Amino acid sequence: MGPVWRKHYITYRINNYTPDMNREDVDYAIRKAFQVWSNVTPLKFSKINTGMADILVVFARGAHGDDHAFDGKGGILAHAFGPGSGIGGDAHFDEDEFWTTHSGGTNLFLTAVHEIGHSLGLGHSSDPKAVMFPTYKYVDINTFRLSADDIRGIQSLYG
Ligand SMILES: NC(=O)[C@H](CCC(=O)O)NC(=O)[C@H](CCC(=O)O)NC(=O)CCc1ccc(-c2ccccc2)cc1
Ligand SMILES: [Ca+2]
Ligand SMILES: [Ca+2]
Ligand SMILES: [Ca+2]
Ligand SMILES: [Zn+2]
Ligand SMILES: [Zn+2]
Repeated sequence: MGPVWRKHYITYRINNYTPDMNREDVDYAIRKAFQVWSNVTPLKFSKINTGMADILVVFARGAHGDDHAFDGKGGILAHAFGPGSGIGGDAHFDEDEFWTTHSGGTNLFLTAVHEIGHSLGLGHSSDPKAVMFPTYKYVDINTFRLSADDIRGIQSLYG
């Protein structure tokens, strides 16, 4: 068992916004992504616009100040740090991708569900139905659901 948050109230802040999408659409994607995980754990997430958030959400390009440099369009879409102070928990999205609300480019909501998985302490899954599977492939946003493996994983960490 890797690191977990030692509390059930977790804040997040959106550090900056991709110009690919409407600001409102980014907020919505991120809030809905947290809700996916809140729905199956005791965890609650609140957005703050100021103060010290646990999970910072960042859009950045290439070498962006950590040891997980991005690679331009394609390849790595995002990465996130597991639970911990400071950079711990933070989720970084590669601005060289084209973020969308839909099936074109890279869907932000789906990517955020996967990354928040990491921010909460999950690693990758070999279950092809799992949101924690290593590779992205668009699935209908309206019928999207965590797989049994994702739920097992997160319930083993919290609750
Ligand atoms: N399929 C790919 O290879 C895409 C390219 C973009 C595309 O094909 O549209 N890149 C990626 O998949 C890279 C690969 C990194 C590697 O190991 O080197 N992975 C990442 O960047 C991890 C982020 C990630 C993984 C899975 C999902 C997802 C989406 C819907 C349902 C279930 C899971 C969302 C986000
Ligand atoms: Ca943090
Ligand atoms: Ca990339
Ligand atoms: Ca972009
Ligand atoms: Zn980073
Ligand atoms: Zn991942």
